[PDB]
Amino acid sequence: VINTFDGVADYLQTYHKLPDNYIAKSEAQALGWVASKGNLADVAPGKSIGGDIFSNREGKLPGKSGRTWREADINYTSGFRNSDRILYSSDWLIYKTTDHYQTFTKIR
Repeated sequence: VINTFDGVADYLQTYHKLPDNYIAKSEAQALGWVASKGNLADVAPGKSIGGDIFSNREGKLPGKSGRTWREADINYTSGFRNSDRILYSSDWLIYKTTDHYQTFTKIR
């Protein structure tokens, strides 16, 4: 599994896609994932939540017409989700947050 800051970062730029271990929350839900039970590991072993759109409501991330932001969980293994995420734009700007999108710093 590729689920580290650098790992995923390096992967996105090579391939322009998330590593195989990611799945969207909708897909996770479809598999029986219940956020309140922190059972993700049970229904989809080896997977992490990744690839949903980040609406960037607070305009914290650099904007642009035609720029879409997506997010992915980092350092997840089991149980409840943590606070680490990578933010990637369609033009491949890579940002990180370790505090639940309060703050962001560029990593690529």
